[PDB]
Amino acid sequence: DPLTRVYAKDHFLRLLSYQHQRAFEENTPYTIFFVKTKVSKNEREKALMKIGKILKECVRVPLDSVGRYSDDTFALFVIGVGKETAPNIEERIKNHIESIGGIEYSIAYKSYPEDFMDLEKAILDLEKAVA
Ligand SMILES: [Zn+2]
Ligand SMILES: [Zn+2]
Repeated sequence: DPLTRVYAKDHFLRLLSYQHQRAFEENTPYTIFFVKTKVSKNEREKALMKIGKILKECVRVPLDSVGRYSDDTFALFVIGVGKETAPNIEERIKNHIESIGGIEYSIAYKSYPEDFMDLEKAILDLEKAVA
């Protein structure tokens, strides 16, 4: 069921590279978000399923995707979201994490095409920004 699905890293990145090509072809923007959790070992399990659900909430169309990027980082891309509306989505994610309380995290986003057009560069930059 798509409404519950979270993709493994390489699966996620394959879907992202497809979307990157489609965005180029159709002149449509999209935005990538990274969220890294920075909590103690024995609260990692809890925060993982919670931030996962929060990012799933941002999914507006079936192509939008959430991925387990690393053992403590999630990634998300949302099609049709450019520089104008990307900050609103980031604030919503932060508000949901705030509503939970007690989760330490870093968040960053890159919008195509205004922030980047080279996908591997965006990905490297997002890693550094939440590290
Ligand atoms: Zn909500
Ligand atoms: Zn490059």
